Parts: sequence; C-alpha cells; structure tokens
Amino acid sequence: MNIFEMLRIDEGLRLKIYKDTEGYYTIGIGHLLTKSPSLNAAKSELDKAIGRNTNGVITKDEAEKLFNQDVDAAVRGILRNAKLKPVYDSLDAVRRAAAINMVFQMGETGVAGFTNSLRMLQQKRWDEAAVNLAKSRWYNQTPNRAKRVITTFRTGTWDAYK
Ligand SMILES: [Cl-]
Ligand SMILES: [Cl-]
Ligand SMILES: [Xe]
Ligand SMILES: [Xe]
Ligand SMILES: [Xe]
Repeated sequence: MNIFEMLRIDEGLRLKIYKDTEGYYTIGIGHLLTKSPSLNAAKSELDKAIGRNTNGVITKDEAEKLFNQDVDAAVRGILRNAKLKPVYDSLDAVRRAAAINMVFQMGETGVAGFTNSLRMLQQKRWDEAAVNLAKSRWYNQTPNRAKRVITTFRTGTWDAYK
C-alpha cells in the first residue's frame, strides 16, 4: 500500500463531472474543480486543467495525470507550511501518508488548524491524537473515511485499508 492506492480507495475514480460529499463539482480521483454552483464554470475549469474541450468527460489517463499533480501539490503544500512540515518530518512513512490524505482532502490551511492534534502527533501520543482528531466536523461528515485515516495515524499500519 502507498499514498496513491490509499487515496484511490478513499476518493474513487469518476470519468464524468460529479458532485463531491459537499456538493462541489469534481472529477477523476477527487479533483475538485470549483466551489461554484455553476456547471459551466466547472466545465470551463475542467477544460483549462486538461488543455482541451472535454465536454465534462476525461479519460482514465487524464484522471491519473490530475491525480499525480494533486498528490505532488499536497506534499509540496505540507513542506511549505511552517506549522505542518515539522510534524510531517517527525513521522514515519505510514503516518506521513495519513497526513497527505488529510491535506488532499481539506487543504493545508484546513489541516494547519488541527493545532492540538498536530502537537500530539509530534509528541507520538497516538491514542490521544486519535481521540482529538475525531472531535471535528471532518469526522462527523465523513466518518468512514476519517476512521480509516485516524486508525492509520493511531497504528502506523495500513490495516484499515486491507
Ligand atoms: Cl490543475
Ligand atoms: Cl466517509
Ligand atoms: Xe502533518
Ligand atoms: Xe497532519
Ligand atoms: Xe493533523
């Protein structure tokens, strides 16, 4: 298991524009297109992202391409953030994958706000972090996904994904 397979499982793969759990237009492997309610705005952001007139549909390769870009951006966002990087560098490989998933999902600012959990993770207080991480809107809105990520930070193993 790795970050890619992990996110492919949590996000799924959809070749046509769809709405995510918050109702925003998305495509591929969780590639958010726009927060706007306008489908045309979404079609325009998609065409710009792909480089062609897609008419709201892309191929598997195009999806995987956007996915690679998005994972890369997520890692880079963590490294660039002064509140995230030190935590991230303190973690083992498995746990780092969990941090990437969260950022991919809610953004760097979003994760940078889990101050208290950040500190517990840095201190390697796994069970405590786990409990604090569940006290969030993220967990109440996508509890199955949040449980899998939480267990991963908790245990340092990929068990929740097997
Ligand atoms: Cl893009
Ligand atoms: Cl979920
Ligand atoms: Xe992190
Ligand atoms: Xe994190
Ligand atoms: Xe976190």
